[PDB]
Amino acid sequence: SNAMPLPKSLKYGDTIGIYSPSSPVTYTSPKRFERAKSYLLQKGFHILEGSLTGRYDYYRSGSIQERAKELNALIRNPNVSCIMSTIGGMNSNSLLPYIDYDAFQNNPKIMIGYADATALLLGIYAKTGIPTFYGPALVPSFGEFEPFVDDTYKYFLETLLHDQALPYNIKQPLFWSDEFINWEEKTKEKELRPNNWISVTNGQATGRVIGGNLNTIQGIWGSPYMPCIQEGDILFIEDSSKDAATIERSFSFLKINGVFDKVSGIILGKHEQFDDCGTNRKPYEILLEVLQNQRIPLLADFDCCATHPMITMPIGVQVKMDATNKTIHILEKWKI
Amino acid sequence: PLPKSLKYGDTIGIYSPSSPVTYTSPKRFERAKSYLLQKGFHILEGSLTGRYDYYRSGSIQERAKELNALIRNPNVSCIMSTIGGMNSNSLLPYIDYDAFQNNPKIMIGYADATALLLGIYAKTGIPTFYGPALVPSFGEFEPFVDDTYKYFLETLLHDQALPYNIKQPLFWSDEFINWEEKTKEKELRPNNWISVTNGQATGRVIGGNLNTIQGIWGSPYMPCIQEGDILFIEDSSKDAATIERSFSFLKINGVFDKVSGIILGKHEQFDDCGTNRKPYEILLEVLQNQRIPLLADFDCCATHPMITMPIGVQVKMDATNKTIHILEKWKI
Ligand SMILES: C[C@H](N)C(=O)NS(=O)(=O)OC[C@H]1O[C@@H](n2cnc3c(N)ncnc32)[C@H](O)[C@@H]1O
Ligand SMILES: C[C@H](N)C(=O)NS(=O)(=O)OC[C@H]1O[C@@H](n2cnc3c(N)ncnc32)[C@H](O)[C@@H]1O
Repeated sequence: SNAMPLPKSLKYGDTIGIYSPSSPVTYTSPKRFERAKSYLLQKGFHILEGSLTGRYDYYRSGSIQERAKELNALIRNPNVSCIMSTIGGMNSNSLLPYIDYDAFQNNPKIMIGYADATALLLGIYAKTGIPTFYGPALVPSFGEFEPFVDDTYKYFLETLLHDQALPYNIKQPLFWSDEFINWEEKTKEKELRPNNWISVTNGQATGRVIGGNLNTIQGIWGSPYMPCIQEGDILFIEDSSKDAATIERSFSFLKINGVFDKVSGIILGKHEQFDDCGTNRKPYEILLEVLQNQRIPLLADFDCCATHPMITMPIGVQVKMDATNKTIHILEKWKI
Repeated sequence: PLPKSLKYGDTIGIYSPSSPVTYTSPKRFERAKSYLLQKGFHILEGSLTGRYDYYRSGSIQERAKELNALIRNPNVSCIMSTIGGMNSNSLLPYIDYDAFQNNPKIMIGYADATALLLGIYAKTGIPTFYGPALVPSFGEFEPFVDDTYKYFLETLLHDQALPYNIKQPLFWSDEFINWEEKTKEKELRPNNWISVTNGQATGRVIGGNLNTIQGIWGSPYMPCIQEGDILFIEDSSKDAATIERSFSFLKINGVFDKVSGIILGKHEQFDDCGTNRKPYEILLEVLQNQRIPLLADFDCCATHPMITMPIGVQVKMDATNKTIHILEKWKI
């Protein structure tokens, strides 16, 4: 494709602006928040704390307007190179009418996070055409204790700071965990589980990658903030800390919307703490029942989700997925 | 095309499009059947009755087959879900919409069954009914079951002249007791419908369970919301964070630029996350002072008793004076 506007690569010493578009984690998990800030500051970055840092409004950090103001102040700040959510929740989609998309277009930045922040990552991409990044959120990702934080950090740097020739291979982490331990304070080492990606349905696909947190997508679907899925796209989806009933509903939502008629392939994230409801079924098994007799190449248990460690994935650029050989390559530039 | 009114001596077919309640809550199930049998309706038990597949009654295919057998049965005049859950939307590609259109019947239920009520209406243009599901609604103990049943007759069985006035119950309950077995009387909560934003509106009513709508939005099974429609929405047993997301989902989809009025159901067991905010207040924040007539705490949701509401027909609402009238025929 033609060259297009892209955000500048991260540099050592850059300022990362943090915001809380949903849950008030900087108030309710202060130890993990301070540890995450300290992790990035020790690496040499600066943190600009958004205006709702340390505030509390129960399930959220502040009103819809206050949250949009917090993010906009970062978007408008020429000194901020990267805008990172603190954590998700459920309420990022409330901000969408109020975001200064023109200011973001004027001065594109690296916009990164995951989970509920998908509303914003996809909304900015839909409105501006600037790739956004499914990747670390400050508290969950950078407040993780060693060792996994260091793997997350390495992938973050490799994708956002280092020069990469194309095609850029996204390597499989060697070890992983989803254990529900060590949130504020560490009580034992997480298990270093040997990692694998899963060749659910063989084949290859090449196309623009679209997606993120599937549950969250259902809060933006049909609006101007959801990029339209096009023939040949590769669908990236993950859910975390849900159950079999919920994810069947979301998979059937995609099916009845025709999404599976369009896409060339599917990348499915690991599903942190999945509740199978007694079925013993894996998330991909439920998805494949919904697919019925339609064969689609599918690579599952991809490490770009709430499990540790986490890959940083550009969204809105061409990718090659090889479900048979379990490879993912980025084929188009995502930063300058 | 309209369905025929229910009559005493008719057969109600029951199906389980999601949770396997006929297996998991057998006392309430049996009570519900017995209530309707004594009133004078036969019950035809769908093919998944008594089956168990964990969070669901059976496979996608088996659930579609269960419902289709009822659609295709000329002896059935009313098709009623047993209960909701999460997974009715899985059936939508597989339903025999043409058989339904060719021989319309009363389709009733609530909650997750919204996917099917709206899908049937979208595909066939035949009104469907937001109203009782067998086990939650008719397995309720006295007193509230009796009022739900009165409402059910008023919409489905009685010869009703237009306009059809939908009247507020005197008392309600959302109390989390007396599911399988009765232990105490439910407290009688005095009722009020709430004039949140004054005004009047007349238009086609569209909606149901809001959480469930997000599982069918954008598909051929979601009827297009049109300028002037009245939006009927409820959520049940959720929290402030969930409903903010759902209200904002409507907002960014332009729904509030189209609709002439909103009817908001009560919110059973609402978890306000410590905020002391009501559901309507969260909707008001989302609306940002856009003046849309809004009548809240409407009794067509998971609270008891329940109104049976036609969907897809013209309605007149007065939020100020707390009235709802159905203006267009919904049955023969
Ligand atoms: C905070 C909000 N309810 C939430 O779950 N946000 S989130 O989905 O973005 O959280 C990301 C991940 O952080 C972790 N997490 C969030 N809050 C947690 C807590 N209080 N304790 C343990 N893990 C938590 C889980 O891995 C979760 O999937
Ligand atoms: C069964 C499925 N998880 C569910 O909640 N289905 S439903 O949303 O349609 O349920 C309708 C209503 O039945 C009631 N309910 C369902 N299962 C129940 C149970 N096991 N105990 C108490 N009430 C229940 C609640 O009023 C609920 O809002």
